[PDB]
Amino acid sequence: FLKVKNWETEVVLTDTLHLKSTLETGCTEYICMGSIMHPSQHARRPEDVATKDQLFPLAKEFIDQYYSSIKRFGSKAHMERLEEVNKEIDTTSTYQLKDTELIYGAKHAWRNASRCVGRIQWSKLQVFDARDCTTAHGMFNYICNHVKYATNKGNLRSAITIFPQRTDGKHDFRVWNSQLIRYAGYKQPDGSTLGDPANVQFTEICIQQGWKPPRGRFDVLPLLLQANGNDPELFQIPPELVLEVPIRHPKFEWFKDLGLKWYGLPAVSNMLLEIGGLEFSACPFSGWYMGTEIGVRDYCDNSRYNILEEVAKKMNLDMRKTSSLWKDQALVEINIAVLYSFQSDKVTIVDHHSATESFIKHMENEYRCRGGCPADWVWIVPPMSGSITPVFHQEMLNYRLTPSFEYQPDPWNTHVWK
Amino acid sequence: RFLKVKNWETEVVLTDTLHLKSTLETGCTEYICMGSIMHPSDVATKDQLFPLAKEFIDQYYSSIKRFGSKAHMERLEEVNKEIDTTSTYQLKDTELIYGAKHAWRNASRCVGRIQWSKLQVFDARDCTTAHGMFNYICNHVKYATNKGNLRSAITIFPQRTDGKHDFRVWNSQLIRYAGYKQPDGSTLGDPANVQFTEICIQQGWKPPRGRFDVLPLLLQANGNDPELFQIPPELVLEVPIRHPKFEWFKDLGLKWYGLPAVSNMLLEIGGLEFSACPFSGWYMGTEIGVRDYCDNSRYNILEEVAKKMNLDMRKTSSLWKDQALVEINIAVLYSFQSDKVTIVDHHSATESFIKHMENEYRCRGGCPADWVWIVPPMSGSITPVFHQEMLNYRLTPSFEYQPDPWNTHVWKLV
Ligand code: HEM
Ligand code: HEM
Ligand SMILES: CNCc1cncc(-c2cc(C)cc(N)n2)c1
Ligand SMILES: CNCc1cncc(-c2cc(C)cc(N)n2)c1
Ligand SMILES: C[C@H](O)[C@H](O)[C@H]1CNc2nc(N)[nH]c(=O)c2N1
Ligand SMILES: C[C@H](O)[C@H](O)[C@H]1CNc2nc(N)[nH]c(=O)c2N1
Ligand SMILES: [Zn+2]
Repeated sequence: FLKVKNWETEVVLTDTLHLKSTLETGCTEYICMGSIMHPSQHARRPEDVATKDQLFPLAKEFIDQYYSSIKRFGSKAHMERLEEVNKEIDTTSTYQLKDTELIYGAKHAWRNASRCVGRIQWSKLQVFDARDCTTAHGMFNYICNHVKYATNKGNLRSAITIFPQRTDGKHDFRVWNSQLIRYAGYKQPDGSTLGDPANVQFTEICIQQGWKPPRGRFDVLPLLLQANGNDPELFQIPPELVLEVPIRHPKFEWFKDLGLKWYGLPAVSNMLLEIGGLEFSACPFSGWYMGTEIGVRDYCDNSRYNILEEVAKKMNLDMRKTSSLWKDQALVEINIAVLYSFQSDKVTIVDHHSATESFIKHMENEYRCRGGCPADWVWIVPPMSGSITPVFHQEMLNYRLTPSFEYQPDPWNTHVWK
Repeated sequence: RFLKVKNWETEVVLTDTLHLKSTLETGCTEYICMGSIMHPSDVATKDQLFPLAKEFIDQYYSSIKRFGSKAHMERLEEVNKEIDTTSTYQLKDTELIYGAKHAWRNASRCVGRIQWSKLQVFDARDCTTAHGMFNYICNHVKYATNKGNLRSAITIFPQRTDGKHDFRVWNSQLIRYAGYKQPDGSTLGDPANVQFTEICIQQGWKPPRGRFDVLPLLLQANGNDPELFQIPPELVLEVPIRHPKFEWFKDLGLKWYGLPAVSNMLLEIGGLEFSACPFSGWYMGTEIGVRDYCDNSRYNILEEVAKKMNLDMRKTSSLWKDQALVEINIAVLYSFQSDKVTIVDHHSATESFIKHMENEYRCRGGCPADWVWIVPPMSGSITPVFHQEMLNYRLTPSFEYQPDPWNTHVWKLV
């Protein structure tokens, strides 16, 4: 029984949910790893096809949790499902989720995502079951439908598309893209980078796979889709599906001349969805942006588009010394522009003040009904204006509940080509 | 064993071996991280004190390349005799200085630790009365302030004995502004110091009842009732806050003091507890301009500044708070620099901490660091520390929090 305190409101919450955590955080009583990006390699089953005594306990735990969730623990259907999962594992070394279980699992993986400030929405998730998919062409179809549904002409809707779970580890479904929609990055002859430097390696793989790069600053990358462990295949997302927002400023009419844009749909496609010991290595999910993700990280990280210098110049700021806070001043204007632009174009976006306030409300809801809410302060606090958002002053407990979204190796590090 | 930390901006990877030398708890478990908890997770017996003391003496003599020396062994013998006969022991001056510097070096929440080895240590262990504490603190303030060219300093009062004779500075900082709750529910001055202001008034302080009243010192010697002292105003350097572009900013009437001097922590050195150990450095601008000025629970000036900026405050997505916050922090840095009062902006400070951290990994095997505290409260990811993975663990000597003295002091007069 742990208490968390909000140091602004003095609200104290009492956490009991953490008693159900399964995986190591990476911390010990002697060392905290809370700012380590990937602190733990503690997985719930070994790398590939578990034996029965390895997979069934995880399956039983999830089925138990699901039937508990619907007030049916020990019910006829609960005991049959256990027997059913038992026979499936006995005869196939794995088992297949029911549609209801898949949906429950996906929503709870989002609900359990301690790094996500958006989880007040967790039960409003549209789940696309793509477990019947067999080819990269089918994956492209599924992803196109996801993008179209989720974009919804700018009125974004949260969605996840779940491709067939891992079997032996050599037949993985993978979206090689880190997000469904991202811009290419190009190594320049002189040594600078054009476009998004984060995606230089992936872009080079696409180029080497036969993609014809237009070699601009905002080239939407093709999809690089791997089905059933085969070599990945390139697909161009129909551009009418890729909603983009030109970035302009409500006051600085020169801002539009910077030629900046961003896409409207944040769609993570490189993570692993773990449910009942089953691993869904291709499970692209999307919601809608918090403005700072684009305005602070995508635009202003030194290793990303790195636009602070360009914006500050146009603003006529004293960039000679750090103490003029010219980076801070330009940072704010950039984020004003990003929000103003999405809002002007009626593309769903949330500012970090509203998003963090919702997350506090979500925490209170979760403590009241669930007895806790795992939360990673290091990720929840926005990357600008931290302490003027409420989450900065909110103590959080971080712990790992299942089902979950997990990181996984980039496929080009593990894929043996054909 | 080794642990690697990565910087995700530079891809520099550093290897921590120093964490193996911790034996104090972080508060986390193997299954729960308490890294964002402010305060996670009665005097030492003879048995408890012996190994704490040995560990410190061992590390002191290792630091000076005299481990195993005759002086090392005689010092351990001598420390053991004092603990055996007196239930405590006395640090040598060299050990006190070393211990104070390393408590700073070990302060995982402190971004300014590149300066750790240039600490002026004032040994006040001969002090016996609150008047003597006031004298020591005045000298500390004067030395540290240095007419605006601030110098890091700590003054160390007698260690805890039986826990019934503690020396304590009741102030949370040596220099802080009073807060007064008004009958209408508003607060004049600093709302964070309302409770301590009330204690001062109760003890006889006659308050000016203004917005920036420097608080009196409330000083406790030898476990006696604390006593009030007015810091001589000529020793309190203050900076009126103005803005390089907004002429109206000075009309806000803002000022701050130049000397950040924490006075409510406990210094632990080799099992010894120095419950009064005020220390001071210089400010990072955001401490004042973001937290002191713009916390909703503090001076909370965002609204007023945004109004004078004619910002649209009807919607949060105008980012009017963010825009006002930057200008306030510009004003803070401009004002201190104009008055030649030492101050460091969060970009320079975090950059220096990264260099410090890397140096520490190189020469010491690591640098315990609390990312939640190291990352500045504004513009987080445009400072390098945001992208720096850090390991947090507790090394000793250390600065520790301790309960506020008014919650444990049992009063004596009448
Ligand atoms: C609906 C609006 C949503 C908002 C505003 C939101 C906000 C955020 C933000 C700002 C981050 C940090 C991303 C980064 O710093 O790189 C994040 C991370 C995350 N989100 Fe959400 N999110 C939303 C929806 C979703 C959905 C639908 C899912 C899954 C079904 C999800 C799962 C996650 C996970 C697993 C992470 C951390 C993993 C990672 O990206 O490294 N989120 N979210
Ligand atoms: C020399 C310039 C220094 C700078 C720029 C600096 C910077 C900072 C900052 C910005 C914080 C966070 C304060 C807060 O958010 O409340 C902090 C905390 C801390 N500093 Fe430093 N500091 C300096 C000197 C020192 C010195 C001389 C000591 C001790 C001898 C020290 C020990 C600590 C400790 C123990 C903490 C965490 C305790 C606490 O306040 O909660 N620092 N420092
Ligand atoms: C490693 N972080 C990956 C990443 C990068 N960009 C954006 C997001 C993201 C994802 C989702 C579902 C919503 C949102 N608002 N944002 C995640
Ligand atoms: C809980 N933290 C207390 C506090 C409050 N204000 C300022 C500081 C501080 C202290 C020191 C030595 C240096 C600095 N640059 N800042 C510490
Ligand atoms: C090292 C540090 O943990 C790393 O830079 C983290 C910090 N907090 C973050 N927070 C969010 N939301 N997203 C991130 O990518 C990061 N990066
Ligand atoms: C809840 C959270 O841990 C708390 O608000 C912390 C966050 N980080 C901080 N960081 C610094 N430097 N100073 C602080 O007071 C805090 N407060
Ligand atoms: Zn931890």
